[PDB]
Amino acid sequence: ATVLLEVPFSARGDRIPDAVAELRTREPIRKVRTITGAEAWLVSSYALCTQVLEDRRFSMKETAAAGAPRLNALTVPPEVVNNMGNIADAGLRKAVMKAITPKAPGLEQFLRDTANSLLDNLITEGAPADLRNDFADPLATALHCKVLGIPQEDGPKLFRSLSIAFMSSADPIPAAKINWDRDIEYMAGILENPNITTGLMGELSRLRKDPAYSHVSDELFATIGVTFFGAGVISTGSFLTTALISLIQRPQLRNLLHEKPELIPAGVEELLRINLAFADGLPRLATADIQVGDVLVRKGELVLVLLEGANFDPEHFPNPGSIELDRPNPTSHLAFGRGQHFCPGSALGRRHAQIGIEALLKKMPGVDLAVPIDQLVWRTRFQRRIPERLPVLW
Amino acid sequence: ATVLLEVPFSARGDRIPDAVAELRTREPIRKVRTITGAEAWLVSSYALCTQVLEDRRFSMKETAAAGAPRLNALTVPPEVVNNMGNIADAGLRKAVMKAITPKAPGLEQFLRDTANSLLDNLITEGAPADLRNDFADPLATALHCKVLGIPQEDGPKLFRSLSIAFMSSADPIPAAKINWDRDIEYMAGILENPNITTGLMGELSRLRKDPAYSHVSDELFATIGVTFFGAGVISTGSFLTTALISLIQRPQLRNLLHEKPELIPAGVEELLRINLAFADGLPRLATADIQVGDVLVRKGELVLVLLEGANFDPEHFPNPGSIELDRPNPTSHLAFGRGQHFCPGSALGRRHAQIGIEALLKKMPGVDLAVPIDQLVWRTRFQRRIPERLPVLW
Ligand code: HEM
Ligand code: HEM
Repeated sequence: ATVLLEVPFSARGDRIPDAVAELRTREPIRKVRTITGAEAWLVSSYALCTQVLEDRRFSMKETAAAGAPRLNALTVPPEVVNNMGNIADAGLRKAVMKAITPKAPGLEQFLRDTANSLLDNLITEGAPADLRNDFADPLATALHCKVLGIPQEDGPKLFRSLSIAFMSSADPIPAAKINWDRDIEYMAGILENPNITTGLMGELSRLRKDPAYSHVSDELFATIGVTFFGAGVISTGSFLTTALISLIQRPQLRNLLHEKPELIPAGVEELLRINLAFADGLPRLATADIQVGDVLVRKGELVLVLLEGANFDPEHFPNPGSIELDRPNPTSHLAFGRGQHFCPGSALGRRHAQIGIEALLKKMPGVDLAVPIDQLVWRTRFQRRIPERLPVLW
Repeated sequence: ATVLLEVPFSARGDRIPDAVAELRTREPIRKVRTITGAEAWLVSSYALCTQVLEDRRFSMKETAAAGAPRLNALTVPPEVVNNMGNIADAGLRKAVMKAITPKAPGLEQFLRDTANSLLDNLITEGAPADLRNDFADPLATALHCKVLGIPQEDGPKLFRSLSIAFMSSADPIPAAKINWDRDIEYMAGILENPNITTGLMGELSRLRKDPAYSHVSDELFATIGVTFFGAGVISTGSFLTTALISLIQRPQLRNLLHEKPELIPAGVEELLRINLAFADGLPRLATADIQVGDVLVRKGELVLVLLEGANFDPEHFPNPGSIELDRPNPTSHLAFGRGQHFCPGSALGRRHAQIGIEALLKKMPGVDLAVPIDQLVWRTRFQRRIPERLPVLW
């Protein structure tokens, strides 16, 4: 008597469990138990992961349904799970997506200036430095304040919500609601603030008073701010942190990218491909009986799309664990998802990582871990895998 | 084929593994493998734990011997493992121990004022609060600056060394030496600083220039500062943090202690007894062949004294998992060790916890976790078990 295989497998973000490949080979769709006690189907091949993400009958929205089998507890109101649908329904999708590209004048220069300041401060203070708490996350937080059009000084408090907001918990989290409600009131005030005229919130603030959006709720406008700040900051800060580990562990690659920084975009795409920051499969609920591989998934069942399942699939990415800058299919990974809910911040995510890495390699060409890799403390029961601190020297 | 039982068993500090009692019953001394790959004897009964700690032929000093089986890598120079011997040999033991009692005029008032300020700040900011990073540790750090006689503003930088200095690592940790060397230079400067006239460092500074200590090394004086600050802050901050979890989880006890705070000392003694903050057994190396229970420990072998083994031993503490304020043997636990290396800060440790708890209960009588207990992130490969954050509401 063993128990049903539990997910997630490991909170360690520096290496993929040997188990994933064994599972992909033996049973690329298989039954697992989540932290709530619910059963789910874990999908781990590139082929099946793509099938599920490209079939909307595997629904994101319906994961929020009362009584559904759950990966984890909601940390937002249930309607907010369909945030992107809600945005599209309100006629705001084009405007939202336009505000969060890396293309606004001054944005990239702001990113570089900010990275360089953070780095200069670390160099002035002397090794060891914490690249997560004192570089990657602050860079993410600064970026998103700028992208939203909100004061830099407001970023830290919003950031402080995230260690709870992105928990992956069996049970509802009282602190999540306290912080959610507070952050919503914050964004509501931002929309009322005549001095906020730039970024996403500046644009939302104008659309809010345009007749074509008079019946769009103030709740939805505030929700867009909280949701995009949170997803953006947690996703970019965590990706960059774990990408830095991948790089640091590859001195040859570090030197190549330092010597030839025009390769940094190709480097970042591979670092995205091999990234283990998403802690759990992407959840979807079946709205029909659907054949996936050898399993007939039944209506009402939960499906988890394991991104590293797809991204380390040797059928699609030969020598999957190696960073190779000359692959013929380099953006075909699932780091940003696929299909209806493909990441709307993908360009911005790329640029944050590319600029952060460029700046780091320039300032700290000798960057290395200052502790044995095993000494990193991996955050548990969270929607990302991240080291609590990332101590480096240079 | 299983492997040899590995230690430590769990980094979770909120509950003792069912395994410990099974082990204590079946094999209260048994072979284990440490994180270095070394074999060791894990001792887990009150009787055998006391036997080992009271027999100096199980040596602390000799754990630092080149080529010995190791629990973990040294994070200090090897001579520093015998710090207390070194202090006693230099004629400084009485003076050191006198400076770190809770008895200096103003000290306890300082502790209370500090706790109350920290708490007021949390209340002003609003729930949720992090009781580790924003109460217990800062209280510990403030206390030890005061005890040492050094500026409060110097505490945070010294504190920042500790997440690495008290790692429990398989391998040497480069950052540990960087920080050690820096902190030693700091304490050396303190001894040269004419404005430092109080506390432990004020007293050491005077003894340093007294003829009776002219041939005591400046290295040893600086080492006393780094070592006592580190052990003190990590031990009190971590104990208080985990004691707060124990209390919060016991609303009846929380209310009793709030209503009748004269019971807080008895409460703190039980919280000490059941505390799981020490992450690993206390290491000793056998300097002779010695019978321990059914095992003849051989010269050169490593022995690990599992404090919760002793402290949850139902033979000595009936109903060991229950906090009972009327036990007939309440201080007979091993939270502060036993024998030659009994904690020299035990009184101070008690008072820090008693004052912190009194202040918390007064200010936050409604204190409760703001997240499900399972959502706490337990620090790994560290010499203490502690949650990275302790989110509360009240
Ligand atoms: C390297 C950085 C990033 C990575 C790796 C990443 C990854 C992802 C992934 C895998 C999804 C799909 C989730 C699903 O299908 O269940 C997603 C969606 C999303 N992302 Fe990103 N993301 C990043 C950056 C950003 C940024 C910068 C923002 C906003 C400023 C953002 C906002 C969002 C939002 C709002 C969704 C939900 C899309 C939907 O539900 O339709 N992300 N992201
Ligand atoms: C609740 C607070 C504390 C707890 C639970 C605690 C626990 C312990 C334990 C179990 C030992 C024995 C280690 C061994 O035998 O291997 C010890 C030793 C020691 N403690 Fe504490 N301690 C606390 C507070 C303090 C404070 C406040 C200081 C100093 C200001 C301190 C300084 C030391 C030192 C220097 C040793 C080494 C003793 C030796 O090697 O002879 N501790 N502590």
